[PDB]
Amino acid sequence: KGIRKVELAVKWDPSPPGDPATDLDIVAATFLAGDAYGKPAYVVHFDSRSPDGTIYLNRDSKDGKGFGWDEVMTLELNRLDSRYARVVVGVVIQQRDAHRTFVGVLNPGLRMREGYTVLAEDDFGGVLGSTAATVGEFVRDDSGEWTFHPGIHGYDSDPATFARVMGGRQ
Ligand SMILES: [Ca+2]
Ligand SMILES: [Ca+2]
Repeated sequence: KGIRKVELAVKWDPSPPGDPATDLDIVAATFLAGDAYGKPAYVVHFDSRSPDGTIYLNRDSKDGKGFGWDEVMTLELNRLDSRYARVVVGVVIQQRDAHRTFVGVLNPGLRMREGYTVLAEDDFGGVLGSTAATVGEFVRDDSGEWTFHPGIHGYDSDPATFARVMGGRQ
């Protein structure tokens, strides 16, 4: 693809007053060249900074209150050390307060772009029964160029489990 820098943005509307809050989190995982579909080298989310500052959450929301994009993450893929050959991005729905799948989130949406070029948009309509989803993959070849592989894949897991398994091959 020749992808250099990606922004992943996610939006949703809040739960009704008095219901448990709806909280989606963006998470990214990096994988090593010698194990691209295996154990994450590290993960980035609202409670876990990148060790190298190249992938970072720009803003979060714990309730979806607010017009426009509620949570945004930047991935400076060009700057990743060559040891990293694959990055997976995903969205989890927090489960601690209530079992909630994408159909139970009001008007969820995502957008991924490189600069001003939109790469993907989705409403999670293919994963309505899931509690988390991977929403995109980037793979770097021997030429050094990052390719984006679209695809939304649903998971039935909670956030902590998802972060460990989100690299699995599809
Ligand atoms: Ca959140
Ligand atoms: Ca919102």
